[PDB]
Amino acid sequence: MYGLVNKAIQDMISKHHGEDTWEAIKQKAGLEDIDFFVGMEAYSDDVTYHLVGAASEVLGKPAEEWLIAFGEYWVTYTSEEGYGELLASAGDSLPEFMENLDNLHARVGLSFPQLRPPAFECQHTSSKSMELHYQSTRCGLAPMVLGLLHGLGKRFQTKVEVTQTAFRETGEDHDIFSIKYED
Ligand code: HEM
Repeated sequence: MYGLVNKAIQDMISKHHGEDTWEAIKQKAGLEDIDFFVGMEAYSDDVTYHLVGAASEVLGKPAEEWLIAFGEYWVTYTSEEGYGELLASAGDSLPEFMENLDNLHARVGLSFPQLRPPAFECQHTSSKSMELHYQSTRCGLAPMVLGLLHGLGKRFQTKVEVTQTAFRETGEDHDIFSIKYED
């Protein structure tokens, strides 16, 4: 993934647990030689998955739990590190934002030429619920999606209830979530 993602990971760990913890995680992930991540540079996805795994071990959290926190963090990170207006432009409610997400990544993809963005499709079941289809070229990121949804809930001051109903890993087509939301 682009370096931006790996910077966000470093920033979250550093902010929440301090530099020493970050250094131990970076070492454990096999990344000691990397002085810094370059935000607009493409990295092997392996870099990210190794950080997740190292973080899980060092912190003693399940990786899924950690990815949820990271997904929630991304919503704040992007808004603060150069993508605040882009985020704002994607809307002011959760369902509108999710409808706009493919278009938001299309916009990101203008600047990040090698982007492999997720694809999100909403099927609205009422004015307060939807089925969310999450399609990706990557494995294992559903828990990050769960966190992202909670970050968006906070962003829009909306209570979000999210349950995963289909699993990419289990050999189903793609991840699906049922979501209820209320002001
Ligand atoms: C301005 C805000 C955002 C920016 C600039 C941004 C940018 C990016 C970038 C650079 C990647 C890495 C993909 C790659 O390197 O090929 C990515 C991946 C991803 N993004 Fe966005 N993103 C933003 C907001 C969001 C939000 C709000 C969501 C909420 C669902 C989201 C969902 C995801 C997911 C789930 C991935 C994992 C990649 C995958 O599933 O294959 N992003 N994004």
